[PDB]
Amino acid sequence: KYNPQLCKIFLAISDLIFFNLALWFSLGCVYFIFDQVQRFIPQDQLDTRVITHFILSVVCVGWFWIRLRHYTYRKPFWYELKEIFRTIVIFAIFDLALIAFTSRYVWVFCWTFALILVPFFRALTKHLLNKLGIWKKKTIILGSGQNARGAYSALQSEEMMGFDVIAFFDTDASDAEINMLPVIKDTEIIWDLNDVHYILAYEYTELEKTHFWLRELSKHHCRSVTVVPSVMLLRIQNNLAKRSSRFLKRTFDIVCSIMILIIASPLMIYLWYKVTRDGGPAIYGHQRVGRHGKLFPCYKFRSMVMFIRKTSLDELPQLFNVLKGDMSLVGPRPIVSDELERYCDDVDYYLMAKPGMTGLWQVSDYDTRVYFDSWYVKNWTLWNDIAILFKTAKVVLR
Amino acid sequence: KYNPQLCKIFLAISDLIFFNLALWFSLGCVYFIFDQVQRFIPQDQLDTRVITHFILSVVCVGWFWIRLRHYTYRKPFWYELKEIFRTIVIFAIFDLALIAFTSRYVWVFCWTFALILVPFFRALTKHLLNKLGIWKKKTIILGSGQNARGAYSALQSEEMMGFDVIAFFDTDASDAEINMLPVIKDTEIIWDLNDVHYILAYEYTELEKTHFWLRELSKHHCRSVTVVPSVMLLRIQNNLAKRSSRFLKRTFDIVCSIMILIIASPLMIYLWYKVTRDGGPAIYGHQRVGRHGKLFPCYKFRSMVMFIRKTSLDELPQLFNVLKGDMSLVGPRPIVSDELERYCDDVDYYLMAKPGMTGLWQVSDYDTRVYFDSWYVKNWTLWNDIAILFKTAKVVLR
Repeated sequence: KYNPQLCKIFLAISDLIFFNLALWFSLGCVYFIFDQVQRFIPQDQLDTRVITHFILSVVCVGWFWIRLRHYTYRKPFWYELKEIFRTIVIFAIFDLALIAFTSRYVWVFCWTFALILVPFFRALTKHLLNKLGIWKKKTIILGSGQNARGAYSALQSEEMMGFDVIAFFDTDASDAEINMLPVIKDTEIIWDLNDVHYILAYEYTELEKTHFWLRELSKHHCRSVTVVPSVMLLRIQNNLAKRSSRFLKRTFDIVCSIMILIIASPLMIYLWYKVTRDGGPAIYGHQRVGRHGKLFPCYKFRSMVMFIRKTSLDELPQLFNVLKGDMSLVGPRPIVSDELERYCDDVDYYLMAKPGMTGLWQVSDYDTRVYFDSWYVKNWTLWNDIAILFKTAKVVLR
Repeated sequence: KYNPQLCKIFLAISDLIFFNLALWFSLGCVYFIFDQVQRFIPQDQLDTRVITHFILSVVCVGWFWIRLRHYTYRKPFWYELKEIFRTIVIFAIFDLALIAFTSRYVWVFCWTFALILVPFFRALTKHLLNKLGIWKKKTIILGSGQNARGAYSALQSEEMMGFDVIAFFDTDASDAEINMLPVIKDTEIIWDLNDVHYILAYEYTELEKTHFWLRELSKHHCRSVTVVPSVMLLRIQNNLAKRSSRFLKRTFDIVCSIMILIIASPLMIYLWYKVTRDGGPAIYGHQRVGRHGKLFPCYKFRSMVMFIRKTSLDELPQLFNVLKGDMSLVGPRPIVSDELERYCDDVDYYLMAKPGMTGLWQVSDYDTRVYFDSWYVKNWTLWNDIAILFKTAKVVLR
């Protein structure tokens, strides 16, 4: 039932309408709290101002349609969110330049509103549109090994893109069921299926096959093609080796930890009162390996004798720890010194960054955790920290 | 004697000074031809306007320093030049918008001046620094096969980059001289050399070695690293399959052919008068394979009985061909139908695009020409057309 043009039209309508609604909400709040905007913006400005905003609005959708191509190619939720935030803050810079060259409060209100609402309302409209069933588009995976099934699992890791993997294909598939999906070996089925999207996930040793398929989908002019690997210049950015990144992470850690301490102090104090009925220290320090291999006392709610565990509140006192600098909010899970050997050659990756209360594996065996922590350390960004923190809050809620 | 800090400082100073000098030149020309700018821009504007320009200027260098990194990483002259034009035209949108919310002639004059002068004067500055010996930085190549020597030759293809290859390295090198350069097999020489840049050019079958070297340059913290190959998403853009690109190429071809006709009509008419002394057609049509395999009469100056060839003027009448659509300026060299077989599986690539007066191989055996033409067809851009046309004019001059 997949329908691309209706999706694009609805998404553009949502973008324009809600981008205008941000400024209208700013106007309404200013009127409700101050009662006079003619005080602030005289009347003859309005139309002029608003039409300028209209122009900006269409420019925004233009930058999202013909340059960033949000309406023809699909990205995960978080990459979309980061790109949209960068675009909209750059647009806020544009409008600040326009206004300064001609109010701060109305500008801040409108654009904070926009940042909050445009992605959330895009999510709402795409969810309703998925409920309408023209969002999910049918896809065929090529490959019958671990790479294909892992990519399939990655696709189900976030349904909001709408890739419905309907069937697999591999001329030499050992099984008939991959992840309980039908397997196609005679390619005539594939070509008779032609709005069918394709995902190439052949393994490295079969990469040559992909090259053949790289030609195949070109011959019948199939534009919906995507390949996921198992004179070019790739710059691997070791972000954790930058002093500016470390200082920014320290500042963000301090601010967020202080804020959440302010938020959750009553609950922690109530837990203190309830636990201290036995007469002992409700908070204990356990030795763990931290940054550079440094041994630190992690502070935790006491769980044993001289409900919290199910709710996972026992990790709350670590914020005091974060107040001193031993760990961040986002990072590898703390482990004992005996568990260090299981990292093997990745030990250096485990010791390069401060540990975190939450990490990639917490929200996504021991080797899987080690690989996820190493990937987080190698590809650390502040955006990744925000995403992992939001996912951790989501997990806590569910 | 290589010096990065002096080069960066000089390049920034040149960029800023000449960006301001563009506006000063616009002011001077407007004054010389009009005699009154107070007519146009009153006096109290000047300082305000100029300081805004000053701000824009530093913004420009900022956008070239911390975002585009033109001062720490080296790019080919044409990629640099295209990126600089894109930056300047985006800034043109900026400044035209800034003026709109508050003259067309002065703005156009000033920033055509900037567009012409900033790249050319930056080139003059880096050539002067090359004469001063702080531009060429010493580089070590890794690899002893065809890929290493090919990357070496492609590096000498643009000496303005500033990469002086001083020695090779390969533990298993068969020879002692690669391109007559010294070869190292004990890496202790390389680590004793440590401002030494590195170029990894190991072949695909030895790619594993590069991975080891990928670690090696990491452990000694050598940040001057570069690799040239012999979940990622690579979108191969077949530009020639786009109707908009084809129409743009048609319009550009028409305009450029018309202007070349306007410029070169006296020379062509004179050569007509000189050749027609024998009483025959100075212009002849030779059958050649064109777009889609279409056979077309290519127009050429007559060279045989019933100086021009040395000067290569005999290819001038093909402009008339370009006027009808069988020829472009930039494209594969026209060949006879017997030469088609030598393209082999690449024949389809030879037939997809209109033949041009000049091509990539003309300015850069038969197989090399076929590969260059196929690469041009696959990776065609209007910027590539401009670069090849400029290189062809350069070749004609030399």
